[PDB]
Amino acid sequence: GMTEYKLVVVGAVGVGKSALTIQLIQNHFVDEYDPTIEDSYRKQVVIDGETCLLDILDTAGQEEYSAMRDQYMRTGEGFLCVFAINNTKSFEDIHHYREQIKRVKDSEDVPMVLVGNKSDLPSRTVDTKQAQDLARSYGIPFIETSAKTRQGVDDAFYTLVREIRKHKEK
Ligand SMILES: Nc1nc2c(ncn2[C@@H]2O[C@H](COP(=O)(O)OP(=O)(O)O)[C@@H](O)[C@H]2O)c(=O)[nH]1
Ligand SMILES: Nc1cccc(NS(=O)(=O)c2ccc(F)cc2)n1
Ligand SMILES: [Mg+2]
Repeated sequence: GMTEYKLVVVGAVGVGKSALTIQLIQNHFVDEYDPTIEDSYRKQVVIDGETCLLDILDTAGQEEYSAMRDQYMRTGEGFLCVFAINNTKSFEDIHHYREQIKRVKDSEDVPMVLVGNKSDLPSRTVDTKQAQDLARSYGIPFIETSAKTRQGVDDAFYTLVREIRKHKEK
């Protein structure tokens, strides 16, 4: 079979995880998607000449059993850590997602990309510089996205695939 990359999109409720995933897979912006629904989505794509399968888990936070959360973190190969540029709390939450994923995977080398979503909104409480400072500290890429206009969306997911490839070649 072609290579499949298991990606997981994490972050506070309301940041745009669903809107980002649906833009990537279906190429439309979704206004309202129930905040409590967690699903995975597949799309065949071509990234730097490689035909491959993205299998994206759009998370929604607490699970019926914590074992479920630990199971998708161990299965996931790379994680998009999303905050919204107008929600400082969602940015502060990134610390806990970075920690938790490394802790479950018991790894210091987990492919991740920091994503600051809703870049189309003039309303902003998290400046680019602050998010760059966090990404520099983690040694991972940082991309600002808009699920609404699609700006940065392919970049965020494809950069994550590229981080996964760097990890695999070691
Ligand atoms: N303006 C704008 N609104 C967005 C963006 N992404 C998501 N939203 C809206 O923010 C709200 C939460 O988005 P959703 O995808 O459900 O967030 P989730 O809880 O992380 O899955 C919804 O009303 C979306 O329409 C974006 O990039 N720009
Ligand atoms: N695309 C991905 C990424 C990580 C996990 C999965 N699927 S999975 O390991 O069966 C899974 C495990 C626990 C869940 F709550 C949801 C999905 N898919
Ligand atoms: Mg959602």
